Amino acid sequence: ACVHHIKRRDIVLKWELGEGAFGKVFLAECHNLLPEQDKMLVAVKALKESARQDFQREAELLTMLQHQHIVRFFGVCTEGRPLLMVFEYMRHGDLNRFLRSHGPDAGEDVAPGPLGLGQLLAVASQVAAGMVYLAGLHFVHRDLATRNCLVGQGLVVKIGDFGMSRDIYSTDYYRVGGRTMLPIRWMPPESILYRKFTTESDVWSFGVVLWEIFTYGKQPWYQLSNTEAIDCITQGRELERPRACPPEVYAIMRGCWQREPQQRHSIKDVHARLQALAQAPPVYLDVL
Ligand SMILES: Cc1nc2nc(-c3cccnc3)nn2c(C)c1CC(=O)Nc1cccc(C(F)(F)F)c1
Repeated sequence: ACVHHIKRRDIVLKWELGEGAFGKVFLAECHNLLPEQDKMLVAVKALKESARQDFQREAELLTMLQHQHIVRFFGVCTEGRPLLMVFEYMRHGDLNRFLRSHGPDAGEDVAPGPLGLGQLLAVASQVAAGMVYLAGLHFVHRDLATRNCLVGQGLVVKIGDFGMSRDIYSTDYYRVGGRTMLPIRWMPPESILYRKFTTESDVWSFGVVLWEIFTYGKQPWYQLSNTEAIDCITQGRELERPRACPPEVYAIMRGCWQREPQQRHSIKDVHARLQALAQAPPVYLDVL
């Protein structure tokens, strides 16, 4: 267990942000954590409840993951219950809420109104860069979706994996038997039929995140029931190009949605294509 430990006295809870089945999330002041900042804000997950094994296991993984575009783990408070995981506080919450709150249907890091192509591409670009880092570590995510990404000051987007997600977005899961929840709207046919998850099922999910990003957080197949969508995805039927989405981008999506996992573009490729675009000049983009 090679996990940075934090003293409970150094953590002062301010108030709750969110609930999950495995814990509650608080904003907290943390002291003497970063040397530049003798004080500073974090988010703290108290463990609720087999559950303590999970927490130890999550912590170890969160320490190992280190990347500009994967959520940032400060360490744990094991001294006295409840157990606390401490994380970087992301001011703008989850990319879904953020996307919904700056899309046509509805300050400091963002202009008023619909995000423009340039911003949309910078987001997709950041989520792609994260997914490079995990495919690097041969780490299969299995629930990649905008709800599972946070936005910070500067529009820094980071990938995590939340349980607040299975509770706030009950509707993004299909409950099968007792206690299992499947993000079926985000899964490839091989994940659904054979129940096989891989890097290749992750890049399928990336394409769906791309569609989320350019639809300003609409749910994939919102017009379908969970069984209508399973029919739809197994039967090979692809999501429509969103209004705000240039054909050149719908192309990167399509490469994520090849029926045959092997035939899907690598995430390094998709990243390359999107970063290219995100950093192309307004004159190049303005005619996409
Ligand atoms: C559970 C959780 N909940 C969280 N809420 C917040 C949060 C909320 C509001 C504002 N600012 C931050 N941050 N935050 C983190 C990092 C985790 C850990 C996690 O994301 N766990 C995790 C587990 C497995 C895999 C991964 C990863 F691979 F995707 F990174 C993350």
